[PDB]
Amino acid sequence: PPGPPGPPGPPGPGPRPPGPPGPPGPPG
Amino acid sequence: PPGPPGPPGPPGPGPRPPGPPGPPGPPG
Amino acid sequence: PPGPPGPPGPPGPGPRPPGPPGPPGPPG
Repeated sequence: PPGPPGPPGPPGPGPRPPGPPGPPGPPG
Repeated sequence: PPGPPGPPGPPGPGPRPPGPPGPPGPPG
Repeated sequence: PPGPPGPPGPPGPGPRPPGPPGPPGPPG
């Protein structure tokens, strides 16, 4: 007969966008 | 006799969140 | 004699880090 199923493959490899700009500073 | 184990499977498929809002700007 | 190779293994299991903080905001 054929052998049994092979091993599971390796795990998939995710990269790190910048956050939104901050708010304006306090009112003058 | 039974054949050998099959070959390893393929690698799994990782997605890239945006960071948090930046700091407030300087006082007006 | 020895049988055929077993079936290929299944696909492996990738994980999704958050980006850096955004840029400073504009002048107030």
